[PDB]
This record gives sequence, C-alpha cells and structure tokens, in this order.
Amino acid sequence: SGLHILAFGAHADDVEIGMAGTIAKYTKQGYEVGICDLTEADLSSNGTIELRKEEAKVAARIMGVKTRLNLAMPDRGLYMKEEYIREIVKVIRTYKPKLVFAPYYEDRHPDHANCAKLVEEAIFSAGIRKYMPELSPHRVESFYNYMINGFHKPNFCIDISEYLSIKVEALEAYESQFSTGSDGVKTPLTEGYVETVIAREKMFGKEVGVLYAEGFMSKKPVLLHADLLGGC
Amino acid sequence: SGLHILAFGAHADDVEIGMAGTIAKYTKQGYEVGICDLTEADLSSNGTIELRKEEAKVAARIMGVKTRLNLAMPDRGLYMKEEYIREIVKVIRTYKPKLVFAPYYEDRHPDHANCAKLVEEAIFSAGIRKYMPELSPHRVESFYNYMINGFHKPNFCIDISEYLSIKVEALEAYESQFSTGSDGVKTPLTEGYVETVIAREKMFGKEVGVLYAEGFMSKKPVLLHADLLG
Amino acid sequence: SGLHILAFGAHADDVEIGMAGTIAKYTKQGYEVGICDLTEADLSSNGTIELRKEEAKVAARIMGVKTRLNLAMPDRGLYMKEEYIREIVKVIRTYKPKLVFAPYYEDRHPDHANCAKLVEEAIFSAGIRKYMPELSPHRVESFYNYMINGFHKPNFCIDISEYLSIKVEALEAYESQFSTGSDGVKTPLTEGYVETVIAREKMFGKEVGVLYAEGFMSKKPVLLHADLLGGC
Amino acid sequence: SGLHILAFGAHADDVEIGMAGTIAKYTKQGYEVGICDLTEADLSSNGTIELRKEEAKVAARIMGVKTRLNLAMPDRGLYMKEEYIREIVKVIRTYKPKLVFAPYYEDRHPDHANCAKLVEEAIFSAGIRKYMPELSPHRVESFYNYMINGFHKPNFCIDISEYLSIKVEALEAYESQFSTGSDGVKTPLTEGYVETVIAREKMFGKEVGVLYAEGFMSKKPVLLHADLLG
Amino acid sequence: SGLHILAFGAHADDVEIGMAGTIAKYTKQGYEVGICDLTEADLSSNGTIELRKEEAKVAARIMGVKTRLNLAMPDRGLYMKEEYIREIVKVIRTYKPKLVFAPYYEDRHPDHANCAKLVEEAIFSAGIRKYMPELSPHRVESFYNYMINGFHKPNFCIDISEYLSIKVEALEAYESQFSTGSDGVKTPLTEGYVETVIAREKMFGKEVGVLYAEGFMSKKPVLLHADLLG
Amino acid sequence: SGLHILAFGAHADDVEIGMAGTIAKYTKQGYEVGICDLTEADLSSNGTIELRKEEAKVAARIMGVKTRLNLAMPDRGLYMKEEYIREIVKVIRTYKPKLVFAPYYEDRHPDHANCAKLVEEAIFSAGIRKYMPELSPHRVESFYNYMINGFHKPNFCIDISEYLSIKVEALEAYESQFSTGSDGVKTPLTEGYVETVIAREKMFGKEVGVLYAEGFMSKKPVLLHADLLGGC
Ligand SMILES: [Zn+2]
Ligand SMILES: [Zn+2]
Ligand SMILES: [Zn+2]
Ligand SMILES: [Zn+2]
Ligand SMILES: [Zn+2]
Ligand SMILES: [Zn+2]
Repeated sequence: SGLHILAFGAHADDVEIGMAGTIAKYTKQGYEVGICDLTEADLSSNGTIELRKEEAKVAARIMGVKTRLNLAMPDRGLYMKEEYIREIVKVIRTYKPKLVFAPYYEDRHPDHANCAKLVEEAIFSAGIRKYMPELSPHRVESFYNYMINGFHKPNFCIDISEYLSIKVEALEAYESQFSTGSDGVKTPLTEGYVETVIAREKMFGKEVGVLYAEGFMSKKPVLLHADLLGGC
Repeated sequence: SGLHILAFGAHADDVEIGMAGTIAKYTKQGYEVGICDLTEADLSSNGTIELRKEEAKVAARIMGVKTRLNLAMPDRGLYMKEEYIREIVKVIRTYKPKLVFAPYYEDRHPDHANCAKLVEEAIFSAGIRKYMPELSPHRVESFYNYMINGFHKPNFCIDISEYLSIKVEALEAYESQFSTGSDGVKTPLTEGYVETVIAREKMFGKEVGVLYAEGFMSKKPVLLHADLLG
Repeated sequence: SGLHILAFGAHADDVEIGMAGTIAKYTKQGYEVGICDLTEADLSSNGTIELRKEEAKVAARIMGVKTRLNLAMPDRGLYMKEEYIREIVKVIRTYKPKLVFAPYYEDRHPDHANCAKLVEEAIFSAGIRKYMPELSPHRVESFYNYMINGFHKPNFCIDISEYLSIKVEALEAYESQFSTGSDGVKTPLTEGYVETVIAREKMFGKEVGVLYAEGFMSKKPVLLHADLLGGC
Repeated sequence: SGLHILAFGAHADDVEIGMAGTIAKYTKQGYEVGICDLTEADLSSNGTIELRKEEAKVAARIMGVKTRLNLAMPDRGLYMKEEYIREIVKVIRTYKPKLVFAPYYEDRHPDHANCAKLVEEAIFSAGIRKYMPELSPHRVESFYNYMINGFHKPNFCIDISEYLSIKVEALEAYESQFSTGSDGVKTPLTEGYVETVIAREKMFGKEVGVLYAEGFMSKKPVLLHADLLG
Repeated sequence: SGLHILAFGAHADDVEIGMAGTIAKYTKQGYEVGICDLTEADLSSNGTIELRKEEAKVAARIMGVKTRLNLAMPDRGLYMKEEYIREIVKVIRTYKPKLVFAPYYEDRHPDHANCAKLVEEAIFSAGIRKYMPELSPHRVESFYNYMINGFHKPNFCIDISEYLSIKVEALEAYESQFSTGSDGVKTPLTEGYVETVIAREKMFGKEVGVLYAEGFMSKKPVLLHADLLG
Repeated sequence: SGLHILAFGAHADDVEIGMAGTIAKYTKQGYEVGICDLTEADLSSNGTIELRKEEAKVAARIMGVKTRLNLAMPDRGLYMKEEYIREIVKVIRTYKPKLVFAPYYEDRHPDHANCAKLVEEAIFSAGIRKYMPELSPHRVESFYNYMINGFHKPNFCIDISEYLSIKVEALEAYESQFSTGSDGVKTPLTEGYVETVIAREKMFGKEVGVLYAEGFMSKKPVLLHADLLGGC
C-alpha cells in the first residue's frame, strides 16, 4: 500500500537521533514507517558493519519500524552521484512514502547534509514518470528534516514526552556507538552524546510547552488543519 | 465558555486581510471566533467611523464571527502604553481565547506592528494573576501573527481554498476601503489591493499544495500531532 | 556586438516564468536579449523535446528574443561538471552578455539551483583569459537570479505592469506544460501554475507600488544611478 | 516645489556620514536636497551646540544642501512620542520630499535607530489627510536608510567615486567631532572614524565595481528601470 | 575599583538562568561581579517580594556575587522611560563595570527584552559626560546578552562544566519559583524549567566540545586574543 | 609536534588576504603556522606558476610561516572529489593542526567556497581512524573561515593593528597579482584591491574598538575563557 513515513539516514542511528520518539509515537498509532540507511557506516571508529546492522534491527523493533533498508553506499562517500539518486528513487518508488525524512544539512558531519541532498534530488526524480520508467513514479507529499548533531530553531515539533524512554532505548541499542564497552574508543558519540540528544528534546519540549519534543525542519510552511485548535 | 480564537487588528479589515478565510473555515466547524479592533480607524483616507463600524459588522457576519469589539484607541496612536495594555488584558481575560492572533510586525503600516506589540504584552500580562487582580487571569495557549501588507515566508499555513470566496466577500464588505467609489480618493487599498490579497493566498496555497492558503507566523515552533499524517 | 541580457534556464519556460515580462519590456526598448536553455527538458511529463523546442521558439518571438539556444544537457542531470561549465563559458564568451540571469537556487526543482550553480561557475571562468584561451574572455557585468517556483523577498523588482499580458502569452506558448489538452496529464504546472506566477508578480507589484513586478535576486547590492530619483 | 531628498539624522554629521557623497552627487545634478537633524547634539562629548550649528552649515554648503533644519529635540531623548512624530510630520508636509532618508537602526548609537523609528512613523502619518488636518498631507515615495556606525550588506549602493573628496570635506567640517583638537577628549569619533567611513565606502565600492559607494537599506525591493542596463 | 561584570536582569533569577555558571567561574578567579535586578518581580505567580529578596541573596552568595542591587521598577512595567534609563545610568556610573550583561531580547517574557533595551540605552548614556553631569561618566567596554527563556545560536560560549552544580544551586535558591511547593501554582518555571536550563547548557556545551557551556549574544564581533590558541 | 594553525587557500595570496595579520601576530608569539595552497593558480591573468610560488615563499617569510605547501590541484577545478579530500586529509594528518582556516564560502570567486568545502570534508575525515588507516587520525580543534573577497559580519575578530604593515608587505609580495608592472593586465586585483583589504580591516577594527582587525567566521560559537575579561 505504501509507507506513511520513510526516514533516511546516512548511518544507522541517524534516524534514531533525529526522530526515534516521533517514529515510536506514530508506529504505536498504527502508521507504517520505514528507515533507509544510506551507508553501513563502515568508517565508524567502534563496532563492525554486521554489529551495526544488528543494532539497527534492534533499534527498528524498539521503534516499531517493520521496514529497514541499507543501500550500502560508502560511508564518507555520499557524493552527488546519479547512481546514488537512482538507488534512492528506487526505494521511494517501491515504498511509496507519504512523508520522507532526512538529516538537516546544518550538521558537523558532512554525510548528513550529503544524505539530505541525495534524498532531495531522489524525491524530485521519484515523481518524474519519464525518469526510470521501469518503476511507476511516486509523489512524496512532504519532505522534512530531522536533527542529528547540534540544534536549530525547529520549524515544527512533535511532542515525544510519552516516547522519550523508547527513543533512549532505540539509541541505547547502538551499544557500539554510544558506549565504550570492553574494546571501544572514546568518540564524541561516546562522551555524553545521548544525554545531549535528550537535552535538545527537553529544550525543544519547553519551547512548545511539553516535556520532550523532537524538532524538524521544512522548506515549505507546515499545513495546519486539526493541530491549530486540536481535537484531531 | 471562552473563545477559541481572538483576532486583534489595529483597524477593522486587518483581521479580514490576514485571516478571514481561516476564521470562516473554523466558525463553519462550530468554533467561536472573536475579533477585537484596537481603533476605529478614525484617520482612514476613505470612509468614516460610522461607515467602518457598519462594514465591520457586515464582515463579521460574513465570517461567522459573533463577537466583534472595538477598543477605540487612537488610530496612529498605538503607543506602548500601560493603559492600552490593560484594556487589551481586560479583553483577553473576559473572552478567554485559546488562540490569539495579531498582525505581523514586518508591515509598512506601523499600527500593525504596534498592535502586535501591544497584544503580545497583553497576552503575557493576561496570564499573571497579580496583574490587575480584580479580573481573573487567563493563559492564552498560542499567539500567532497573520499578514496584512506584503508577504513573508509563513511559519504555517491554513488551507482556505473552500473559503476564498467568503474571504473576498468579507474584504468587499469594506467598500469604503477597497474601492474609490464616487467621492473617495486613491489609496494603496483602492489600487488592486484585494486582488493582491488573493494573489498572496494563491502564492501561499501553491507553496503548500492547495489553491489558496493563509500564512501565519509563530515565534515558537508549530506543534504537530494530527496534521503530520492527517 | 554582444547581448544586453543572456538568461539561462534549466528547461524552456524557466526564463519565461522568471522574467518574460522584463525581457519583453527591454526588447521593446531595443535591447538584445538571448535565452539559453541548458536542457531540452526530456523528462517533462507532457509533450516532446521537439514540441518543447517549438514552443520555446514561439515564446522567444513573443518576448522579442532573437537568440535562443539549447545546450542539450540532460534534464535532471545538471551536475557540477567541467564539461557543462565549458559549454556555458563558450556561450557567454560568444554572446558577450552585459547581464546574465539564471534561476534562484531556493526552488523545489533542483535543476534550477543546479543551473544557477553551473552558470555562476561559467560566468567566473568566462572572464579568465587563460581558461579556454581559444575563445576571448568576457566579463559579465552583473549576474541576477529570477524566480521560478515559489517566492522570496526580491532584492530588486522590474515593473512589468504593461508587459504582463505578453508574459502570459509567452507562458501560454508552452501549451504542453501548463495545459492538459487532449492527451496530457495533471502536474503542478497544469494546475493553476500560470495563475500563481501572475499572483506572485501582483504581490511583488504591490510591494513596489505597481500593478505587476518581477522580482530578482542579486548577490551584490544593486547600483542605483537614474532610478533613485527617476528621469532615466 | 518639494525637495527631491529630505535626509534626517539624529545629530548633525549623521547624514554626512551616511550619504554626503550621494547628496553631493545629486545636488550637483540640480536636485534639491534638505537635511533635518532631530537634535542639536547637546550631549556630544566634544564641541558645543554653537560650534555644531556652524559646522552643520559649513557641511550643508559643501554638500550643496540649501535647506538645513534642526528640530532641537533632546539628544538621547528621541523617544517614540506623538509630539516628536508631529514635528517631523510638519517637516515632511512642508518640504514635500520625494525621498526620505534616515539612519539604519542596526547601529551602536540608539539615537540613530530612534531617529529612524520616529521618521518612519512620521512618513506614514504625513500622508494621512485626517492626521493633523490643518496641514496639507504629503506622500513620500520611498524611505531609505543610510549607515552611520558600522556596516551592513547594503540593499543598494550609490557610486560616489567622484564625490568622496566632497564627502570627506563635509565630514571634516565637523572638526569638533572627528578631531580631539587641543582641548577635546578622545571619542569613537576622534579615533580613525572618518578613515573608517572612507573604508566602508571603499568596501561598498568594490562590491559594486566602483572606487567608492555609499550603501543604503530599503524595506521594499528596489525598483529598477534605467539602472538595469544603464 | 569598578566591577568586572555587572549583570542586569528584569527579575531576580534572570541573571542566574542566563549566567550563574559564568558568574561563579569568574568570581572564583577573584573577579568582582555585581547583579542588578530592575524589579522585585512583584507580579510573580509564586512567592512574595520578601521571599524573592531573600532567595536573591542566597543565590548571590552561591555565585560569589558580593554586590546585588534591586531598582524596584515595576514588574511588567519596564517601559522605555527616561526615569528608568537614568536610574540604570546611576548604577553603571557608580559601579563602573567593564562588562555589562542583560537578557537577550528574543524571549517569551517581554520584560527580558525590555530590560535589555533599557540597559542598552543606559550603557550608551552612562559614557556621555554631559548626560547627568552631576555623576562622573563611565564607559562600559562590552555589552553581552545572556539567555533566559528558550535558546539561540550563541555568538560565544563560556565553559561552565565545573560550575554547573553551582549554577543549579543558585537556581534552586529560588525554590518559590522553580517548585510548586505545597501552596504554589503550576507555572512554566515549575514544570521542568531548571532541567531545561541544564539541558540548554548541555547543548551549548556539546557545540563547543565541553560538558556544559553558557551561551551569549554580542552585537559586535567577539574579539579574540588569548582564546584563539589558548 | 604539530602546527598551531594550518591555513588553506585555493590560490597563493588567499590566506594572506584573509589573515596575514593574524598569522604574523601569532608567529611572532612563537606559534607555528603553515599554509597550504590547493592550486598553483595557473589561470591567474598575471604572472606564472613559478613566479607565484616564489611570491608565496616571500609572503610566507614575511608572515613568519615556516611551512608552505601547494597541493597542485587545478585552478578552477576544485570539484568535490575523493582524491582531493584524500590529499588534504594527508596534509591535516601530517601537520596535526590545532586550528584550520579556509576561505569563507560567500565569495565571488567560486574556488574559495570550493576550497572551504573540500577542507571541511577533509577535516572531518582526518579524524576518522578507519579512513586512510595508513596515516594516524587527527582531530582538528576548530575550523574557522577567513574572508577574501567582500565582507561579512565577522563572528570573531583578531586585532591586527600592530601587524597591518606586515599584512600589506605579505600582500605586496604578490607583485604579479596586485600590480601591473611592465607586462601585466588590469584585473579586479590590480585596481585598488589591497586598499580594499585594508579598508575592510579598518572597518572590522572600528567594530571591535581597534585600528585594524581581521574578521573570521565560525560555524560553532567561539569559546571564551581569557578574552572575556582579558589578562590572557
Ligand atoms: Zn550519522
Ligand atoms: Zn490596518
Ligand atoms: Zn524548470
Ligand atoms: Zn549621530
Ligand atoms: Zn525574568
Ligand atoms: Zn583566491
């Protein structure tokens, strides 16, 4: 039928950092969300690709994500390439996502911007019939950006107060990334990173009058219907 | 008991220009919307206070607005004054609006910014029990700005595609403002102004994938719940 | 002698959407303007490349454009490539345009930003003698951006009130793009798009005290001489 | 009959810093430019009202400005007051300027923003017939801001390459301001200030491909006609 | 003789929220920091002027602040008034601060912007000899803004990793503000506010590679000398 | 041991224009700074590559720069390429710079933005152990941008009042670039350019209360410790 949400990350844990709470919130309401990791994060200082993929599976189940893909594009190699756009178009056209999410570009990790750029190009081409005509076109309704590193004034927020614990659980599934363990090394991700993610969501929460909120960017104004006065 | 929306303008027609479509959309759904105009637009180039008051009633009727107030503050005199803030605080506390709207400040007409500034101060003070303790306090949930003159990248939009006709009717209620008539003088408001308002809403509409949308500003991030996936 | 204006678009109709009114205004005053379409818009949902080229010719004549080129670069393929910059440099050096226009980058169609980026690179290289020394260098005086999709606060406007009908005519020349016809499909361009373009120009018009104005972006402050107090 | 340009400053030398070059350029072409300083700069660290008034006359002469007014509002007292707005409205309606200039608000000296704010309110009210109905209204065509302290990405520039010398002469007319002399104290204005003003204009110049340019801000998009292709 | 830092707030706890960590960091190094609260927060939902004054003393003690003043201006009455500017000018000239801090204007509480605006006007006038000539003038070196409500991309940060505990202690001194207690009502300040303040500082910290950092705004570019390479 | 500062430019003279005063200020204090020019500026209208390299050496000695490298990437060819990132990573890992500087992207010369983009990518990859594992990783502490063409509100300034003459000397070392001579041609660099650079620094100086200051951009807030209240 088609995914309600397809969220792209450069590396498994990107989507979790940006929007694990939102995903958990909406999968619980019965919406179908998929995650597509562009790379296997082979250059990550800690862990292995297989371990990372296993953690991605654990995280997916925590978030109620039934569909998780890895396009196996090179870590630190998300250049603006036709072949990569093609691969993402294939994903978009296969899963027909109503909404697509990708990282926000203003991020210390260039892969995140590069992922967003590829996804943006792919979203546009996905709706073009004559492009890759072997697959039926799909028009994504909206493209939004979640935040990985740092913070920005969000265009919109999703209240994740009831789902923060699940987000932390989803994040903690990436043991290799955010914890040293027995043979791991100290990285920015190991040293108070998950705490920083919680902090951001607390900060965004306060902005909108809730305990924890995830913040999102949108190139277009968000369309309000039921959320203006509530009632759903 | 309280209004769902209270929309402030400096002059009658302000709220209409900014959000007649949204107001009509929501009153049709059974929501209670009030309008409070800060002034009687005593200095308007065309028309009189008399004619404007009647037009404001016609516009309110068109929009399904049952409550329209005018604070009769001086046109072009919306200075940051305690007396004016307290009058607006009285209004907010009386009508207990969930949402308050006011003009966006980036506007060629200084009254519009001045109105927004007064309303913002009043919203904050309205929630403060110790302030004007004779009148029970009220906490407004959200404060949004609509656009009168010009345009800005909206923080959010309301699809008014079905209500554009009603918006135009509500605007046209101000015949003294938007038409020269036979005795009136040419103003920015008579020279393709209503057409410009429709044009803006068309532009905002296209941006969000609808025919016509009204654009709004919000200092805080918009909180989505049902509107993310509909 | 050299073009007064060379306007680039990614697709034929880009320049029209952004600045058909301005072009018509200035060709009528006897200025020479050319248009260079980077692609043949082969991936356009409606029409054919030949039909599109014929519509581009009709549009050009409506606007009083005597020079129209198509570089036949791939639709959805305006990557930052040396070969493409080279081709545009060749165009700039051949036609010696005083002003160059291209799409503004803040646009839902990535080709538009990509076109602008290529043109910007080419403009700079066009003025470098040692670059492609087989063609004499040319220094473009100013590079401005017109708007295709959406809207932005313009850095400057051109009053096109007297030329709006001609702009609409130029736009309507692209029957395949903005009208369904007998065998066309519904796209964002077919559903109230031309009306939206008029709306934008009405909006920009009001900003500057005229009926219809086209809005432009400029990286540098515009230099005023005669337009400060008028009189020409 | 009306001025082509009326330039407001908070203090005499403001307009010179912002736009002496532009003023000189246009007065030489036969355009009528007036300057109105809101205050007599009564609190200036160096000089006196007496000396400053004379310097302002010398500067006006250098710039070819035939009309210079001073409203003698309080230095550091340019509050948003009705009385001050109406005094400025009187000036605008008397001199009927096509263009009005005032300082840009993003400036370390609060009087400059305060001046601009007052002037903006006055420009709007100047066009309103019912406001101060004893004096015929005037509609200003465009309102632009010049820069005094610091710098900003200009919305537009005026090539003043031929008039930099005149600008420097006009600035140097304020010897009490830009030089310590023999009894004066060190201020931001004495410590390489004129050199900084020239520096800015050099920077703006380079940006637009000329030797020296003055930079201006405009809330509305600049309307080009002849200057697109020259 | 003069203070190194004078930090202004509209209400006691403002300075703490913005910069208790920085203040503690620098007082521990032997720098003299003063705090001036413009109002006694007479309209605060919870507590009394009495309790708040005592809490402000406890907070000052925690931060190593030896000088705390209160100007007892009206809560929610921080209008741009000459009388208020001059009171603040008196404070600046008396205590001769090298640096002055005030709230950042982009803040849901209008008093915070209003405080900053008053302080900015006062800083400028404090340096003007002819203004209030009975009291020797003082030139403040730099004016910075700290953040109370919300967050902004800071122009600069101060590493407060070692002083977060002291900041929390200083905030917790305002038990009447940040806890409902047993008789108090729920406010934005009682609902995970201190946790939000810590959260912000964690966020700013991460941005600059430390555990906790306080963020500051500066209208002028930050001048680096020793901190470029440490 | 490792450089305190490594400054990248696209062309020799870039670093000088942006930060010759700062470099001179800090080399005089005994800090070690290196410069890496990405290209030999082979497309420069005046001079030759060898002459340019000789001027770069003269400029380096004026600034007290003991290390100057040229990566010999193509002028007007600083595309986002893996090979170029690799080369810069090698430089960063070899010289272990505490701070890295590159041009600010908002610049009429696209090479400057392109240089900054390459350097940003390289800085990130330089800290990744598994990337190019033959060289030990290096974490650059901070990345800042200097300004070449035009001007921007600086995030921070360095007082160069005492070192302006040295900056002018460093700039004047590029005789081929900023002076016509006997067989040179008129370019934007020859016509009041060095004067414009001084002007900018005078402008930035006034902003921070000094005679001359260089202005820098930083993606992160600058961390103040000693510079808040002085004393070092
Ligand atoms: Zn990642
Ligand atoms: Zn109005
Ligand atoms: Zn196109
Ligand atoms: Zn002044
Ligand atoms: Zn407060
Ligand atoms: Zn260069």
